Amino acid sequence: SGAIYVGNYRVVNRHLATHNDWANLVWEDSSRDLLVSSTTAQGCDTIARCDCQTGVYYCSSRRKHYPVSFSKPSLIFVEASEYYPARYQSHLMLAVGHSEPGDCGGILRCQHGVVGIVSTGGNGLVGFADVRDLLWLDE
Ligand SMILES: COc1cccc(Cl)c1CC(=O)N1CCC[C@H](C(N)=O)C1
Ligand SMILES: [Zn+2]
Repeated sequence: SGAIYVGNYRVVNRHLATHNDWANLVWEDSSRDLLVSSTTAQGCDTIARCDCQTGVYYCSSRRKHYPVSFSKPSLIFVEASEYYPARYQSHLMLAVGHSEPGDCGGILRCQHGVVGIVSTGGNGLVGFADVRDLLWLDE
């Protein structure tokens, strides 16, 4: 679990969104595993606007932060689950690092701010849904 609180927005994995998130929907994209809902309180986080390929992510299944090198946001094949059929997930960045299903929502950050959230994983890899292109989160 985990979310990005920026201004009047809450960014979550679409597959973990709540009834409240869907009742206050701003935008969602199943192909990115992202959903953005509105909030009344002002958000605590800052978003990065960069092409960084190094950062640190929070891994709840180890209660630890890990430094990672990660790929550029791209279309990557993702196996079927109770949430989605087998498909290509866009804007996904892969890194070598530990992750388990409950790790989704963990934040990835670089020196410029929040880069994205854990969305996929498997066999020593971890995938992050990028949010750096969502310029409207700031305005
Ligand atoms: C961090 O996720 C891990 C880690 C290790 C192993 C596994 Cl199966 C996962 C879970 C995972 O990749 N899923 C299930 C939830 C929907 C995801 C998606 N389509 O964006 C795909
Ligand atoms: Zn950066």
